[PDB]
Amino acid sequence: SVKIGHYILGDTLGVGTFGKVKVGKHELTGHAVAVKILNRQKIRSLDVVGKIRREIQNLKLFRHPHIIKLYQVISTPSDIFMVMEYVSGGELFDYICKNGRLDEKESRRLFQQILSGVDYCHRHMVVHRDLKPENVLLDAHMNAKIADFGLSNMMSDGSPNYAAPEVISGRLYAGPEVDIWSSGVILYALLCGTLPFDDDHVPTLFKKICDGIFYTPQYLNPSVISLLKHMLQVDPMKRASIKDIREHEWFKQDLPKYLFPEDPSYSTTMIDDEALKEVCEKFECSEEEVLSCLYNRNHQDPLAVAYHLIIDNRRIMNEAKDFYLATSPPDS
Amino acid sequence: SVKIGHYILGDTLGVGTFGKVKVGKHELTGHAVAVKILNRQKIRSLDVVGKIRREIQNLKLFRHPHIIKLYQVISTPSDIFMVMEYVSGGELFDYICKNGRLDEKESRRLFQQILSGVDYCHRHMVVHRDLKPENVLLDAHMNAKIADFGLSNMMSDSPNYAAPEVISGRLYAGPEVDIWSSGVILYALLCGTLPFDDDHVPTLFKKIFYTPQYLNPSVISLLKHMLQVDPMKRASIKDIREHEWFKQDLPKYLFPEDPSYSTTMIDDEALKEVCEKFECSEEEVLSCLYNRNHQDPLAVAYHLIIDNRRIMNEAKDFYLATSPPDS
Amino acid sequence: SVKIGHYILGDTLGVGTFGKVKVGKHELTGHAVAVKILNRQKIRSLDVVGKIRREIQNLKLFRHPHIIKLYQVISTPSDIFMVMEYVSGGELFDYICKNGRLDEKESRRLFQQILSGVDYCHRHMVVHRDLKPENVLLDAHMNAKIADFGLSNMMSDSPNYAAPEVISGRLYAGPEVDIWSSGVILYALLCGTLPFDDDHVPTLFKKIFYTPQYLNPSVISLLKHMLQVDPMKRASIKDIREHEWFKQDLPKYLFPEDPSYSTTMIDDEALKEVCEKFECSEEEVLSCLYNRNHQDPLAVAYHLIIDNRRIMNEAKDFYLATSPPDS
Amino acid sequence: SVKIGHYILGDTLGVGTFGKVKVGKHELTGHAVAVKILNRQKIRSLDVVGKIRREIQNLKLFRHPHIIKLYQVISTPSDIFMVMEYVSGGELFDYICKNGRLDEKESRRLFQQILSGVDYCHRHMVVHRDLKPENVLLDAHMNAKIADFGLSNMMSDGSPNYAAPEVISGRLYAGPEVDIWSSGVILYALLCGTLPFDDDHVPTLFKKICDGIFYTPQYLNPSVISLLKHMLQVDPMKRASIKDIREHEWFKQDLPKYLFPEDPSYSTTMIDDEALKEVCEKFECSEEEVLSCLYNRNHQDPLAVAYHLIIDNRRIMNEAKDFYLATSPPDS
Repeated sequence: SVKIGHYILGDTLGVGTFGKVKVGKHELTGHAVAVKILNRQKIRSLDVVGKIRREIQNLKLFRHPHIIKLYQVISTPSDIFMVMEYVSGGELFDYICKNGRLDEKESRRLFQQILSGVDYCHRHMVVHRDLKPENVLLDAHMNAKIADFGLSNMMSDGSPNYAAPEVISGRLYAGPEVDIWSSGVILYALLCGTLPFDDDHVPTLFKKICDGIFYTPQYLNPSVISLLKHMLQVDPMKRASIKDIREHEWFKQDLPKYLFPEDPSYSTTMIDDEALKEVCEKFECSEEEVLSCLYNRNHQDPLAVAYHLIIDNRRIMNEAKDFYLATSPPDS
Repeated sequence: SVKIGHYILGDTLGVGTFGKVKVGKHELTGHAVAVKILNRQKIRSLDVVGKIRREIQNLKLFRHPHIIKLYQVISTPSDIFMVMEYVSGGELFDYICKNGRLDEKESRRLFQQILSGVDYCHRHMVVHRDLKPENVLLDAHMNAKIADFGLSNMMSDSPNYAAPEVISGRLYAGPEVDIWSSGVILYALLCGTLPFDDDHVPTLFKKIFYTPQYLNPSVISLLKHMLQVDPMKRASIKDIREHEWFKQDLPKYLFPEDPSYSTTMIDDEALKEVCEKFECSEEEVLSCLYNRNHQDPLAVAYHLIIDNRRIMNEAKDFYLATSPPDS
Repeated sequence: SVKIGHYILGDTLGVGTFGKVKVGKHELTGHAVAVKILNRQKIRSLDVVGKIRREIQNLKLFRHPHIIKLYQVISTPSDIFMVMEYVSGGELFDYICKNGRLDEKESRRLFQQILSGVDYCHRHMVVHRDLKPENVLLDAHMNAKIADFGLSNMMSDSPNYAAPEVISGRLYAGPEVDIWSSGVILYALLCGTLPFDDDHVPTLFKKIFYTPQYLNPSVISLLKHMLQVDPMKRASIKDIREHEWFKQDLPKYLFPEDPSYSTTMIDDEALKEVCEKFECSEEEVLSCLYNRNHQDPLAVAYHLIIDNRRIMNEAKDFYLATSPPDS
Repeated sequence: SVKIGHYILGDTLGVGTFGKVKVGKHELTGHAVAVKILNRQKIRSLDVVGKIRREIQNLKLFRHPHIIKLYQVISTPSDIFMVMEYVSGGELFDYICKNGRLDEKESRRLFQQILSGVDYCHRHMVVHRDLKPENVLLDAHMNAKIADFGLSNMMSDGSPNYAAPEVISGRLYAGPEVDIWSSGVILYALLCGTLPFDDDHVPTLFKKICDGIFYTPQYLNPSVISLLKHMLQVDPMKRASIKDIREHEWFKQDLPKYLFPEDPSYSTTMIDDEALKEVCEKFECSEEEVLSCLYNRNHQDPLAVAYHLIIDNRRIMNEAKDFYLATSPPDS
């Protein structure tokens, strides 16, 4: 046999530059997996700025239903083994080329799954990596699966289509913004079976992408079209954020609870009326302006810093003045 | 006329190598703050391996109630201002040496606060930093506050304990030593002296420990678990959290709630199945799952079994809002 | 009256998402510069995973002659100013499309400059970034300058080539693709067209390459080595450095001198001894030593033999001013 | 046998929390080594903030004569092996307790070796780590060896003495500064056989450390005493730097060439007289002020930035105007 750890290796599923991907099965539980074998020698001869060494030590063991799981990593003197979730689905966009567009309900279900993984990635990844639809798969059960968990898509080998406006240009971007735009063309591809901007050659293609105007099939209700317009904003400052999509009526319909974490937000019952009023007075602003910061966790805003100074230095203690610790702290 | 952002700077409260620390007050709200002024010139001339630069950019704005708050940082061409919570109380270990030991009621309260900040630090500090009891202050309101959130005990310008592993200079993770460190603090509150150090440096090493007349057997078991010489046997944060003496009058806001405990864990099938195929006990498998030990072949097997279930949503996917661990 | 540090800002030269780029001139010396203004507010509202923040703090002040220089960075409460070298020439690939291909003499010169900057980037850039030929400009003095030193092609607001490994979306180190990328640039200088792309996207993948009438067999061998489809067979920076066509009229200042080559390497004893105990050739062992491949069991064995020598200072310890590689 | 990779394990030299250190020998070349075996299970149960995982991935393979070499790291599913240089010397400060002080020549030789390693560490280490004299060993040939290369000293198990002023206090420091101070008490220990500040109990001990005044035995020539005073400056801004020590006459005597790298510095022949004069005129300064920046690589100084702007924008090109690329770039 070919055996590493608790896993017995099998047929070769594909070959990369740095090694092959063999099918495997846990010797005890019998579950099937996909094991990527990276050869230390091949890596050493290639990775001279330490990029790959780096990408590998940035991996985490991802448990999310819609991202390919990295169950664990096993090391040997000459090799490194990555035991992953086995997914035989092929690309999602390949399914769309074959089957055509899907119905609203299957589009929404899948879209909610994909967006669930993207959000999870934003939270837990050492370094950001752009969402690529080629890396979106669908397993035997018709479930979305993100192929790239921080090392390249090992699953698939062998485009003429999408790029975000900031990306087509030489412009600097954060990447959740472009993930939204990317997630926009995916959602569109699901409902329509086409890309929102597919023009024939390169000059006219990336031209309309900057225009932002896209065709709207008749069977698209104005609710999903409003969402699609917001996600596809050419101006990243005007573009929808994950929270925007999360609060959109079209998206929220039949949304499974387990998908997104229950993030504690700011509640009206926390509000300190005296402090709110003091700030609005000492500044020029209105309550909406200050409340907006508290609800959106805009804590570095001079209004929020002031409000917090008043809360923390109250002599009498309140039940709702303590939302501080449950939260993570932000960075500068 | 010394004003930065919304803050007017005052008397110099303390002077460091890279800049001084001035007291300030907010220009609109009257609140007092403590502003650390870091000089780009002094720093540039001194940290040549980039330690200080790194440490500064690893800072986050800590808003925990028992850790000194960093409200905001303001940048100028020649300086970097750190607007922090102003706490004018002295070191806690200083208060215990002058006025005597405290009572069970006040010791527990203070200890719970301190451990709350320590846990918070373990969670969100980028690089670990040993908890030093000298960095624990006590304000006018008698609330514990940890001074070092990742630069320095910024506030202020004496036998020394260190964990066994630290004294012998061996390799350690540091939450382990933080537990040990918090052990001598807890002891100090109840006693007013340190559990081992009566001495100068040589004999302090090898130095159980003395147990004053009224110490209920409940708190002695806790202190005993925290002060274990063997780190593999030493108490963990979760152990203290579940200890009876600790659970008494424990403020709600102190710790976050994500322990995965019964119904959300219970897989009767995988529980025993792993315990069968691997020859081990339930306790061992349970232990890996509660911790970030998912890389343990027991946890990996368990998860393989869980993720391949037919229909179970409650246990299988509902737990996946927390974070992944690393290899 | 827009002045930052010693610099007076001018007409807006370009506007980005996070701030604009204004031209400036030094207040004392008349020199012109290009100042990127980054807005803390825009950034804070957009990079929520900290990518931009990270990228900014990974910046170093690059003074290489063929890479856009970052002279200094100035910080204000609301903004971050980047004082850079002002280069008003257009993209190099733009110059080649309008006015025709260049001659061997000028192509070699430009190519040597470009590779010099690329090598510099490989050495001192914290995170690797693929060399994009669109980011290569050409100044009024006809000297190549790479625009992206680690933030963005900051200067300016068209078929696209990508290395085989990049197009298929597979894992890569990136100096490999930089060689490939520099290959199509070198080809562009001599030809005035791209080596494969005649097309739109599908056929560009699988797409040796055409060889115009007078191309001496010396430059065709180089281009052939750089444009290898298999990265394991592809030319490395050191290969190009040692190539005959490249070595011609090569400016002194371009590359640093630390190749360890003959007398400083020669260990006749370890050379063969490793080659004996391991069954392999001299070429293989030599290859690991020249590179940072010291982790190869051949190099480890060789070093074990070297460090345990009796008296040899010249080869043994004299080589240890460079840097260690990592595991 | 007990064999990992090309190495055959042997007698246990000591036991750590996370594993033992066994003697080993290369199966082919026969050279003896010390192999630290770190157990993945022990690490996982302890390292929960990821400190140790981190320290290990920060390791580099150090080739320096006076720092313990990490020849390579070998990985297995349950273990990690670190193959290091075998050094049987015991602590340097232990040798001093036994033998007493050394002569100037053996002190200088050893001091030059130690300082050579410290400088190397400053250059190549991901994260700074304070120099501890307990971690300074001397091999069978009387050669200084730094035990901690970025993971704890594995070599030795089982103090009442030194700490730098910034360290005794709660003060923030860079650490090459305190390394100098640390290296100061080591040099002193070598010549004297005692520590410069050894007072009896803790109150009086750290008190004199802040005073900086120390006893000076008669057999100490004023040249080494000047060096010792500079290294032991209580004010870190006044304290000697590696370059200061490097240029000191006492240190430079009989200094082996291989010890320190030949760093290119700034030479008089590079000087641009017109540019130097322009700067001094447009500013208030003198040539010394500007030259000092160029010689000390103080390039972020407004004088240096100005000087460089003039050099880089000269129309005619010079041979000596190009010192730029041979250098590494600095950080902000």
